[PDB]
Amino acid sequence: QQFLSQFYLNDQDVYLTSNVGGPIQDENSLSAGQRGATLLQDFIFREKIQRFDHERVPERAVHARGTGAHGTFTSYGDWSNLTAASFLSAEGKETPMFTRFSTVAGSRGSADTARDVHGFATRFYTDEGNFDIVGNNIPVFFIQDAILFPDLIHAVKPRGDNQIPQAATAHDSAWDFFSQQPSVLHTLLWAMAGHGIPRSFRHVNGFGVHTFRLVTDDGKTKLVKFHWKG
Amino acid sequence: QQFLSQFYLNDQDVYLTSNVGGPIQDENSLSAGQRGATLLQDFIFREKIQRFDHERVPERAVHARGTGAHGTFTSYGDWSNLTAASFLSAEGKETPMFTRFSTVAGSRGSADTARDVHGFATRFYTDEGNFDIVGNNIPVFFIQDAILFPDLIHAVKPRGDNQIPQAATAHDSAWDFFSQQPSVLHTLLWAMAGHGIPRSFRHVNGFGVHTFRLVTDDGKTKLVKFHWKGLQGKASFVWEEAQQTAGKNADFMRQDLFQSIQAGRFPEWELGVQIMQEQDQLKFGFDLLDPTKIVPEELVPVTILGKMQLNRNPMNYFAETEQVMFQPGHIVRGVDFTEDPLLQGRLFSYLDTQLNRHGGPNFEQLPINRPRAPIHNNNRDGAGQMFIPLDPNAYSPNTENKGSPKQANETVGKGFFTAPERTASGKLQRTLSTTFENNWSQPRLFWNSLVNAQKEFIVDAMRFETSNVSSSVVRDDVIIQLNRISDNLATRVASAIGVEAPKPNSSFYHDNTTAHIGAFGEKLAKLDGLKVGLLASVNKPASIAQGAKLQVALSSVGVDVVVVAERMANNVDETYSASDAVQFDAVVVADGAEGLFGADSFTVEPSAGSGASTLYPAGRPLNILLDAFRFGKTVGALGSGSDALESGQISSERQGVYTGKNAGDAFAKDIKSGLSTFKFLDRFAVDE
Amino acid sequence: QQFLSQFYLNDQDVYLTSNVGGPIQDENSLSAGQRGATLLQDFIFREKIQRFDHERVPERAVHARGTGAHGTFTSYGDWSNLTAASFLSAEGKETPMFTRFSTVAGSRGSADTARDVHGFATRFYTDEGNFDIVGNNIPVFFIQDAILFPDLIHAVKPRGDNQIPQAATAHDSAWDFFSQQPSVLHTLLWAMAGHGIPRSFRHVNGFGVHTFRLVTDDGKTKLVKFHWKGLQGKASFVWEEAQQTAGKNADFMRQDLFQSIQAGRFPEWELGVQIMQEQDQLKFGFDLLDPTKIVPEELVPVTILGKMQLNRNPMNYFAETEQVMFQPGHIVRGVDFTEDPLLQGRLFSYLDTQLNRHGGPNFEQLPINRPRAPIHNNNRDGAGQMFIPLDPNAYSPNTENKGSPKQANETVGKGFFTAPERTASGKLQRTLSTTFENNWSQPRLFWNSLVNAQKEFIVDAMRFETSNVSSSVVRDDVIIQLNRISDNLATRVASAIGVEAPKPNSSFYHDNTTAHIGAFGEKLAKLDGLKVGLLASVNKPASIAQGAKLQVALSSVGVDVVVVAERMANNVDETYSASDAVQFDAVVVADGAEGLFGADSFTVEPSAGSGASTLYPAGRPLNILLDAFRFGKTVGALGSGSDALESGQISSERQGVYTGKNAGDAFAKDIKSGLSTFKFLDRFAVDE
Ligand code: HDD
Ligand code: HDD
Ligand code: HDD
Ligand SMILES: *[C@@H]1O[C@H](CO[C@@H]2O[C@H](CO)[C@@H](O)[C@H](O)[C@H]2NC(C)=O)[C@@H](O)[C@H](O)[C@H]1NC(C)=O
Ligand SMILES: *[C@@H]1O[C@H](CO)[C@@H](O)[C@H](O)[C@H]1NC(C)=O
Ligand SMILES: *[C@@H]1O[C@H](CO)[C@@H](O)[C@H](O)[C@H]1NC(C)=O
Ligand SMILES: *[C@@H]1O[C@H](CO)[C@@H](O)[C@H](O)[C@H]1NC(C)=O
Ligand SMILES: *[C@@H]1O[C@H](CO)[C@@H](O)[C@H](O)[C@H]1NC(C)=O
Ligand SMILES: *[C@@H]1O[C@H](CO)[C@@H](O)[C@H](O)[C@H]1NC(C)=O
Ligand SMILES: *[C@@H]1O[C@H](CO)[C@@H](O)[C@H](O)[C@H]1NC(C)=O
Ligand SMILES: [Ca+2]
Ligand SMILES: [Ca+2]
Ligand SMILES: [Ca+2]
Ligand SMILES: [Ca+2]
Ligand SMILES: [Ca+2]
Ligand SMILES: [O]
Ligand SMILES: [O]
Ligand SMILES: [O]
Repeated sequence: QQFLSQFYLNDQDVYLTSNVGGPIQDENSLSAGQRGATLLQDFIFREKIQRFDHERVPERAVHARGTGAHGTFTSYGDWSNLTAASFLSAEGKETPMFTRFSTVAGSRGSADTARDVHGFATRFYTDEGNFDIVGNNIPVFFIQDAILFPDLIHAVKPRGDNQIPQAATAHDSAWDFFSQQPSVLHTLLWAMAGHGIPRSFRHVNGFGVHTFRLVTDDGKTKLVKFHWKG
Repeated sequence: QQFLSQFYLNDQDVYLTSNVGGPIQDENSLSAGQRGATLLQDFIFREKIQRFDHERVPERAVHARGTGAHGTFTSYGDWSNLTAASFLSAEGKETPMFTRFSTVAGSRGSADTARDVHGFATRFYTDEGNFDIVGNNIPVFFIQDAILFPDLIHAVKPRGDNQIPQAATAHDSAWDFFSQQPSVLHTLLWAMAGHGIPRSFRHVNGFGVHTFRLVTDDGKTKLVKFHWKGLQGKASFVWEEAQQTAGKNADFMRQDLFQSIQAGRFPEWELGVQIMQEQDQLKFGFDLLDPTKIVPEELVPVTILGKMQLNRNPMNYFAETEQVMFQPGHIVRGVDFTEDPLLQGRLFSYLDTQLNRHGGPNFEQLPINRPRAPIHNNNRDGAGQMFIPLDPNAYSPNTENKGSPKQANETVGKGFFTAPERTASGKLQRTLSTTFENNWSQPRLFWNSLVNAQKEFIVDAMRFETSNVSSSVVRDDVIIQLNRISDNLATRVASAIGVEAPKPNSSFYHDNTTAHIGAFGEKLAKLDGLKVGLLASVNKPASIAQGAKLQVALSSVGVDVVVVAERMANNVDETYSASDAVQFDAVVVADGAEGLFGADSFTVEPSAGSGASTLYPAGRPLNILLDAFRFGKTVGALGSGSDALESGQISSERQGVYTGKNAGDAFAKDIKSGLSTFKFLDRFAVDE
Repeated sequence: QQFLSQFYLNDQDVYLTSNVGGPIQDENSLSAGQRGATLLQDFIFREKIQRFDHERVPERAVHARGTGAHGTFTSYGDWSNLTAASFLSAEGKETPMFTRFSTVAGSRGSADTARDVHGFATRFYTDEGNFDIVGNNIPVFFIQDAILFPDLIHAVKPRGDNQIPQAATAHDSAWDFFSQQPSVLHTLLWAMAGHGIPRSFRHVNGFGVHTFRLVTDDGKTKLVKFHWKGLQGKASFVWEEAQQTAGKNADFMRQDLFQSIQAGRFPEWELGVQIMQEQDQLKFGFDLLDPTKIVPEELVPVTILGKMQLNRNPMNYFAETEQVMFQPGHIVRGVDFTEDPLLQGRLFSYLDTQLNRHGGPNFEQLPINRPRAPIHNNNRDGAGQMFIPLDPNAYSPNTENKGSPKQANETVGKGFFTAPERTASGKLQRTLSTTFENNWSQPRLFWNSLVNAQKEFIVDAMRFETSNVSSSVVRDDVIIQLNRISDNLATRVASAIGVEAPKPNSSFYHDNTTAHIGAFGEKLAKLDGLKVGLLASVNKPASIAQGAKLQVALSSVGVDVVVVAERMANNVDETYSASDAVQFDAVVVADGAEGLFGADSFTVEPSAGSGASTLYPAGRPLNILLDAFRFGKTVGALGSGSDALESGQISSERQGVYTGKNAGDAFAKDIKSGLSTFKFLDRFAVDE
């Protein structure tokens, strides 16, 4: 935890300060007398409220609703005859990880247990760079070309006029798209089976979905599918 | 709609183009051969995906979950002896509006029917500028100084470590804050009464909360509270029903509004003011600058100014509803502020926060934010500058542009002006006014004024909520604060949560009341948009036919009949699988459907010989009927449909349970009576 | 102008308002009493100051310093057998244009007359989409792969530690990069010849630089170089005169363009193409995909397609010029890309960078970026969404919107299409093409083709620049690379900078030339907007009168006479204090003014008894004349005004020095002859 701990702020038994280290109080606005108007020169009020006013950032365009945890990866072998990937270079080799699980369609306050495909995004903080396998709990995806992504997502997400319905495929546009673009059918069956409504993030598998290459230092390749077997 | 239609993009029967008008196709990436890598020179791909990648904007910091509609205001009078406001200058004068309703705490995509305070934000596009009354459905707010807003909101919103729980006060921090800051108690009681879980946005009132000033052209002022008096009638849920609605339809209230407008059932509110004098700030026994205090209508009546009707849904939710940027600083000549420290700091926040949302300074140039009145000033540039100023000399005083734009003030040009007799006096200080210190008498006033069931609903809300508070210190501190309102309230809550019954503290106890202040106790004024679920069967076609018959008897009051059956046969509106009691204001068993309601239907083993339906979960028809009864809804049965009531152990002898021979006028009359009552309160136990 | 006029704000004779149309005053903050603190509730103060505080947007990452003008393109033919581009579909067809000229390295306040490559960016608002040719005044670029752009620009721009020097290549890093990456040498020679320091934006040509494809409706292609052939004529400064102009008028070239247009002296360029076959890519001894290579006009002539005229200045610089966002990816049906790795990567950069400048995705909605053709697509939302899409079903394929918008491709809807015979072949790789490796033959071509004076200008520029390079290693590396172009060039430069004279390295030496490639050596085509400064005296009224007389004889060719005198008397245009040689294309001493030009005037002690003027610095009149002479300008004197030439040791026997009896036609004819020559090159020493 050593790395992230450098950025921790411990606020046990300390005096309040501004963001530039001036001790302050923050419970009453500065007023012209006891029942007076608030003064512009109250920098304490304004720095506090400006931070508040700007707390939010755009939700992710997809997978807005999700949950993260830290962990570790341990390699079971020296995989150098299959791949040059350093995090796989030795039996026992440990690499820190961060993983986020998610739904897809819902905004960031929508219910965990919406029916949906689920994200399964795993970062390895390897000693030769961050490596992310940005996967899902289903091994196949709805569409065959990235250029179609806005079509799929606009159809699944809420209607453009009224933003109904939240986190759901149970509406005309979604099924219009599925029927017009039958590539969708494999993932649709997975998501409408139990995989759409898992009991917990611990009770699913993960998948990279795409075929990738593993490459050795001398340029030899294999084609692979990545799996996370729970 | 003249104004906004200039920005409409009509995509009926047209060819696809880029954002710079180049016709394009957008279904296959450009590749090096049939199974090749995608090329960087594919600008069509990149422009499409770049727009997609950047669709989102920050949700509002509070009131993120909400829904909007267009409408119009009509003045009832020439109010010039009260206010110089142009939109109020003549009887029959009309002004366009846009209104957004909301919760407070939950993020985008959180359930409409979370328990919360609700936003009720109304823009008037006046001919002398945009005027916003950024109100709520509760007349009092939690805190007395805007500087405390981050404290309140951080305590109510999810924990900082794990972001749990969504859209809820049922956690330690919220109740820690409420008990540590007892100013919160008045709003807390409102929200934990029916006002926190309204049936629809059409079935609430609105409030400006703060005392404002009205000011005439000659500088004369009155202090006022702004009101929006709803013409449909207050209607609210019980908690277990609001929870179930959150699970079945997160969009329930937004959908109600959208559908009602599409159906021509336009909801209305009357704009009112409680008119007071400058000398009334402390005379009532509480401070008019204190946003935790109501002015009871027994002390100051509501003077009705005019009417709002909401009558058009947005064409594009993002462009219109998501991007609308309300501000209390959107004020017009004839209105002014007061020294309420909550209002005072709001003024700063709502100008600043739009920089976060829009990403730059030109947010007033968005179509939904633009005025319907000329703009002439020396403001310039900024990202996203959509206008092209012709004046190259953007300063005053100038001769190079002949002294224009010209200064407007009280005497020339119809300028805004601060009420001229307002004064300041005293030492500059950061202090809590001693006039703000009674945090408990008005909560008690509210509590005293409720029907027994709604007192119980508050107790049961608090019991539910505080049972989820892990800290014993917090639980005890909550009871100590509640006891200062009422020893009865405190005792009743304490008994669920393992806290010793408190001894009375008579400091703030009193028996005064104010009329009709709760969400419960009055009949609805209008039945528009309410729904009757008719539970029918495809195996008895006559049962389905009762829908249209019943509908003919209910259409004149704006009530819809929804026919529910096992599958989508002719004249069926929904399937049992797709249905739930929470969809329906009344539930009626159709004549001939009774066979679907057997008491063994929840648990019978669905063997191949059992006859168990695969078209819906085991017990679904009877679950809908029983949930409707338990939630307090109007329940009925036609003909032999009454056998289903017997299966459910529901007697028609109970209030709000109706039987009839057939779907004609006699039965419809009784269902209308039930719907007007809305909820049958005798189905809820009350402490003794 | 109809299209942009919809966004104009006219602020003549109107009252001031807020950005939401409330009339206001904006000259005093709201205070607690006459001498009190400012109040937070002053929304007028805060909206005004917030707009101010947020006026700025990021400068362009390159080409930050620039100037724009509106105009029109007219096609000279129906070019359909060469290209499907609609703006070229018919003789006479007009398309609106916006053009921005710029330097490259300097930030947005740096001097116009910095030595640099200049941008020449032309937008056609075509009826089938915006088409941008984002070019420069030099036909070749420094680097061969877009991935190198940050290397080139980081080396040329100011040092990372101290941000010195501004808008200049005269520092170690720049010359380190040029010598390490000899692809740079062709553009370097162009920029260190006159092309780096042009007299005005009207006195340069433009170039697309890259090879592009033109494509007919049936898929046939040609390879082309785009040209903008200016109709005024190439005209350039010497370095010392560009420096002086930077000190006296940082806006000199921006001012020139604005004034010329306001005068009706509209500058023109003809659009042309060098038309080549696909099979010509490696036929000519260099690779058409290599952007460091020209196609000599002796090998492929320029075919002229039509004409651009610039004829209207912006109404608001920020809204129009600062916010225009060009992109090579703004391409239309009938044009396609090539595999030039510089072009390839540009396509990514110009879409991406507008996110930085605009702060969000909807930059194509700014008025100046909008097309003059329909827009219909399924792109949605994003901050700053100015449109309201009516289609709630924004996906393909759809039935809910009846299959609209419809795909457009080669055969329906006039879609863009990639030229269909283009192929890819080979291993995926990060490599430099071997066809790109001759960095030196074409710089030698360019060098061979210059008049001797312009060779000397290149030498003298490089001596100036490299004398400012501290690193001995860099200086030596520069000389080694120059020497591969020409031993003469390298030797001449080395002698200024303490580097040993190099021995010849003859691999790339040759004697070929291409015609009229430099900035110097041809007479101007038009004299429009050139200025004659007439140096007169208020003490001799007849000297001032020569102004109007001379003007009458020069108006017909678009040349202005500016009368300079001691103070602003009748018919005086500028004071001596306010004047400099760099303002004038020709300088003439008026008859009667000679008394101001004494040879002792720089150093005379200005005591009470001396008669030294306080109206201008000591020696200013003679300084203007001497600078004009030394800079190569036309100089003249009328009548006894010729005494001033004597004082300045300027003989009328020299070329470009003219004496006249009076300000009549004969003298006017000599001044026109001088202006046409523009610079007198015999005043510059040349190596032997
Ligand atoms: C071309 C568009 C596109 C396409 C075809 C996909 N994604 Fe995606 N995805 C995005 C564009 C995108 C994104 C818009 O770039 C997001 C939103 C937030 C982010 O960081 O990336 C994202 C987020 C995102 C996340 C959330 C990561 C997190 O927890 O922060 C996951 C797990 C995936 N994607 C998984 C996938 C899978 C397994 C795909 C198909 C095999 C897929 N996406 C296709
Ligand atoms: C000082 C901070 C502060 C305080 C004390 C309040 N608000 Fe607030 N409110 C904001 C700061 C804010 C904000 C952060 O500025 C928001 C978020 C989005 C926005 O535009 O303003 C906002 C949004 C917001 C909205 C949503 C408008 C919409 O639909 O877009 C409503 C209805 C209210 N508020 C109502 C109130 C009421 C009636 C208040 C007490 C009487 C109140 N707020 C106090
Ligand atoms: C891969 C990076 C890259 C490369 C190799 C080039 N450019 Fe560039 N250029 C940009 C990246 C860029 C940019 C960072 O995207 C700019 C900054 C502002 C903008 O809109 O685009 C830009 C601006 C810009 C402008 C200013 C347009 C305006 O007036 O607003 C011109 C005229 C050019 N470029 C011309 C060229 C020429 C003729 C190039 C070589 C043949 C060239 N650029 C290569
Ligand atoms: C350009 O677009 C048309 C699209 O035409 C569709 O083609 C398929 C196959 O014939 C057919 O199923 C559709 O019904 C056709 N019509 C429409 C309106 O969709 C393609 O046919 C062309 O081949 C495309 N390609 C080129 C090179 O123009
Ligand atoms: C890799 O391959 C070679 C040959 O098969 C062998 O010597 C060695 O055991 C392998 N190494 C690893 C890392 O397993
Ligand atoms: C305002 O007051 C005056 C005096 O009471 C009265 O004459 C007039 O009718 C009033 N104006 C309006 C618009 O009611
Ligand atoms: C209002 O402004 C006018 C016109 O500028 C000014 O002359 C007049 O004195 C002002 N009056 C007040 C009330 O300040
Ligand atoms: C009701 O309020 C009045 C107003 O202050 C107060 O004086 C009175 O004592 C109260 N009566 C009761 C029953 O509490
Ligand atoms: C194009 O080509 C054909 C054949 O050369 C000819 O009929 C016609 O004149 C040409 N058209 C144009 C537009 O010049
Ligand atoms: C120079 O030009 C001649 C044309 O006569 C050509 O044959 C030759 O290849 C060119 N040489 C070089 C080195 O560019
Ligand atoms: Ca205070
Ligand atoms: Ca009954
Ligand atoms: Ca390459
Ligand atoms: Ca000098
Ligand atoms: Ca001469
Ligand atoms: O995704
Ligand atoms: O709020
Ligand atoms: O550039």
